[PDB]
Parts: sequence; C-alpha cells; structure tokens
Amino acid sequence: FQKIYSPTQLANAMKLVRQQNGWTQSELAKKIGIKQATISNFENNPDNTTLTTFFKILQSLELSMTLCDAK
Amino acid sequence: FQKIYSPTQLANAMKLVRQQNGWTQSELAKKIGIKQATISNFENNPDNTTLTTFFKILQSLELSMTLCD
Amino acid sequence: FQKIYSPTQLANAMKLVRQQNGWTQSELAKKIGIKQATISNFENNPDNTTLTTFFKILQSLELSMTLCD
Amino acid sequence: FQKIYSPTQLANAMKLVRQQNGWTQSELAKKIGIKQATISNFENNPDNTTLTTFFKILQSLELSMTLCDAK
DNA sequence: TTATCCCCTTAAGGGGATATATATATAT
DNA sequence: ATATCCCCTTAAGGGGATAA
DNA sequence: TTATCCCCTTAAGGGGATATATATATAT
DNA sequence: ATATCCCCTTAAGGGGATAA
Repeated sequence: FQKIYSPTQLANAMKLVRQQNGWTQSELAKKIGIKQATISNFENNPDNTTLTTFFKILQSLELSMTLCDAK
Repeated sequence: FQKIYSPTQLANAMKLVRQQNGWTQSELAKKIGIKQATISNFENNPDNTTLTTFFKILQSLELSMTLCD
Repeated sequence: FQKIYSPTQLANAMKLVRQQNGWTQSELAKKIGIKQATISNFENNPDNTTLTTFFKILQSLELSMTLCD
Repeated sequence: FQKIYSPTQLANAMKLVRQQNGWTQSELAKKIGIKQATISNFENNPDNTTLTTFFKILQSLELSMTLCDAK
C-alpha cells in the first residue's frame, strides 16, 4: 500500500477500506466498543483524533500499521 | 520495522529511534514547531496524544508510516 | 585491640584506624613532622619501614603499644 | 606489662626479656634465621631498625605486641 | 657472649612534584 | 586525598669474622 | 447509514518555568 | 537533557439521539 504523512491522508485511507468492505461505521464502532459517532469524527476531522481511538479504528478494520523510511 | 498494534507500542518504537539517532526531545521540538513537554508527554503516555503531533514527530524523526494486512 | 604478629598486619590495623577516625595521610603527616608518601609507603609495604616512623604514627594516631605473652 | 612510646624504649624492653630468660643473642638470631649481629644492631641502636627485623626478634622472644590507648 | 668494623645491594625517607583514584559540584 | 616517581644521602642487614 | 448538534469531564498542547535525572568536569 | 507542574483555551469522545 501507500505510505502516509498527515492526519487526513490517513483517515482518507481508512474510509476507502471501510467502504470497500461495506462495513457500516455504526457496526465498526460497535465491535471496538465505541460510538459510530467518534468514527465519523475521525473520518471527517482527523487532526484532533486521539491515538487509542485511531488504533481502535485500525483493529476494527482488521488492519495494522508500520513505520518506515521517509523516502 | 515491526508490526505496531497500539499507542504505548508506537511510542516505545518511536522513542527507541529518538535515542538511537542520538536525538533528544528538545532538538526535535524546535525543528518541527512544538513544545518539548509534548514529546515527552507522548513517549510515556501516548494514548491521548493527537494525530497532528504523531506526525510532526514522524517528519522530525523523518520516517514514514504505511499500513499492512 | 587484637594480637599483631607482623608488619603488613600492624599496617592493616594502623591504616584501619586512620580512616575510622576520619584522618588522612596528609593531615597526620604535617602533624608529626614527616612526608605523606612515607605513611602511604608504610601502609601498603610496611616491612622495611623504620621504627622511628612507626612511632611518629602511633603518637599522631595517638595510640599506645604494649606487649603481651 | 608497660606500654611503649619510642624506638629505644622498646629495644630496652626486649633486652630485659632476653637476659631474663638467658638466651644468647647468637641463639635468638639462629632461630629466626638472622645474624646475631642484627640483633645487636637492634639492641644498641633501634631507631634505624626495620619492622620485619623487629617482628622476627619478637617471635624469637616468644612475645607479641598489641596496640592500645595513648592514655 | 656481644659491641663493632669490612664489603656489597636494596631501599627508606626527605626535597620537589604529579597522574589516578575517591568522593562531590555542575553543566545541558 | 592515595599511590607513585626522580634524585640523593644515609643506614640496614646478610656475607663472613675479629677485639673485648 | 452517516454528517452534525447538546450536555458533561478529562486532558492535551502552548505559554512560562523548574527540580531530578543522565552523563561529564573538578575540586582536595 | 526527562519528566513534571501551573493556568488557560480548546476539542475529544461517551451519554443519548435527531435532520439528511
């Protein structure tokens, strides 16, 4: 996949994956035990999103992250 | 690098690098435009840190972040 | 005190006191009229030390020396 | 016995003990493996006598020494 | 017996100094 | 605040052994 | 569904500083 | 060169829930 360098770049990448699998945000939120709300919050306005939050999103998406070189 | 699954994890990994390249929290603070306490704050208690700061660090630390399966 | 049977013995005992009363080789050197190297010389290699010095120390160290059976 | 505070005070104490037991200096010297000579040296002029020497004298005299308080 | 005296070599203790260790101040 | 080192002068103690 | 909006409490990140720790100079 | 603390201003995310 692609490397990411900004708050938004990221949330944008998640949404893609979300929709591409057809998972209702409300349903994603339920699994990790949060509000379909905060998932929106994250999806529209990521800059002020916390990390635990972010990471929870990640797990629900059956995804994971990794560091690497700033090309 | 390895597979990161949480804040304190991403924090341990990021800290590990900070020292390895010899860098400290101050020299990287001025560089990317933020407070020194912030970074330290991130390293020991990363949970509530915002995403904007997580990245100001990635660029000061000058490493990327891609995702995997 | 205990029963002393040799130079390195009398040296170990005498040194032990020097530190215990907090004293050092210099402060006791000036006091009894001799060189600092001398005392140190006595403490690690006491065998060839002269009797005059052994006593300048006893009086600076301010302890006596009697004999027993 | 008496406490001792000087090179001579000492050698003097030894001589007493030597004679009081009737031990020829030559014989004392032989036991500790030295010269009846150095025993004289020690006996007449102690200030410049070494310690090992002194201690050897002591053993031949079946004596021993101890530290104590400068009253 | 034991007080001295010869020859030889090993060093002590003083004068004059000094790198290291032992225990403590001070810089980011 | 110890342990060490240089240069020097002075004596120790072992070889081996004689006046007193 | 999903982008927003209310009420409440927990804190982050900045300004402005500072005792302690971590690694290093300096006094007898 | 870390971790911490004060005061403040600003937003997050959970309660619980409605326009679009």
